[PDB]
Amino acid sequence: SGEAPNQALLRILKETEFKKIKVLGSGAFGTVYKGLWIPEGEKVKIPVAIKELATSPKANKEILDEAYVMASVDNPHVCRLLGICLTSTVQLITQLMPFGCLLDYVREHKDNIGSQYLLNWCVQIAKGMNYLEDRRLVHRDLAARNVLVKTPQHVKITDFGLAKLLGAEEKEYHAEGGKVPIKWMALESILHRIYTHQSDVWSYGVTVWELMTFGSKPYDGIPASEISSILEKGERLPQPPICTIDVYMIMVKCWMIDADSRPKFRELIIEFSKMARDPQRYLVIQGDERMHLPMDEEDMDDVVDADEYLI
Ligand SMILES: *CCC(=O)N1CC[C@H](n2cc(-c3ncnc4cc(OC)c(OC)cc34)c(-c3cccc(OC)c3)n2)C1
Repeated sequence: SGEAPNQALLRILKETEFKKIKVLGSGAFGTVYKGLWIPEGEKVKIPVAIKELATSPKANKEILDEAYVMASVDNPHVCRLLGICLTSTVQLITQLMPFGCLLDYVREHKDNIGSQYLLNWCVQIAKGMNYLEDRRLVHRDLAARNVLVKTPQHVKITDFGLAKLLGAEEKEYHAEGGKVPIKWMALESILHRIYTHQSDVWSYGVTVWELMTFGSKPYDGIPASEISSILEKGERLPQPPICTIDVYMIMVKCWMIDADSRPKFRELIIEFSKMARDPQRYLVIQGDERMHLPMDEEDMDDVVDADEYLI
């Protein structure tokens, strides 16, 4: 057959099964809460995040599309849907990520993030994105705000509100309209509404730059209108102060014009894993050693553990 059957299970949760405890956020999406989910008949309590909206027919369709994608993913670096609650306003239930988004975590802990953390997050994001490539899914919205922090040692990719799955032979995705985040998009996406896994790599590059700059806004002050122009000339984001040319060289490769010349997510896992084995050699951070967030063979330079070598 053309493609494999998606036998994932969509779990439906009774409103009684979970207790809403506090409001976490409220924005463009709607309203996210912190809660606890006690599966009936079990002696278990699960810290969860709940998303509800305001009832529009197109709004529910978008929520259910995100639910379809989140329910089909199973990876340590991807957020998974626990279930949906079908009350008058539909509720999505995910695992609580206590530390919130990575963009607000780097901004808040700017003077306590060591090179070992930055490089470990780059590896973890590349692992989640590579798993999404294996599952023929193109995210289309990879950014530091769409990466959650379970613990400072473990992050996961979220926000499947724009993600499109690809058919076994379909290699590109031809979008038509909608509010798209311009400062993270590949040049093909801006000019021709084309999205591949290689356009995700471009957004991975911008995400890494956001982390290396501790939350700086890309192309700050410059409007979306002339951002396409700047990229066409040959201008890219500047080299973050803490970055050695090795780290910045990888970012610049993510931003090539030829999508096929950009690195693959499996290559990004290898490169950043090598760097995480000697972090102070690739990121120069003011007081790198005194920071805390809550060899038998000859040349150990290109040594990579098999768990990071994926084909
Ligand atoms: C900085 C990022 C941000 O504000 N976002 C809001 C919309 C996006 N998002 C985040 C979550 C979410 N998921 C899990 N745990 C969270 C914990 C938080 O604080 C402790 C938190 O604070 C805002 C957000 C968390 C969700 C989300 C929640 C439930 C379901 C669902 O999708 C089906 C997504 N969305 C990033």
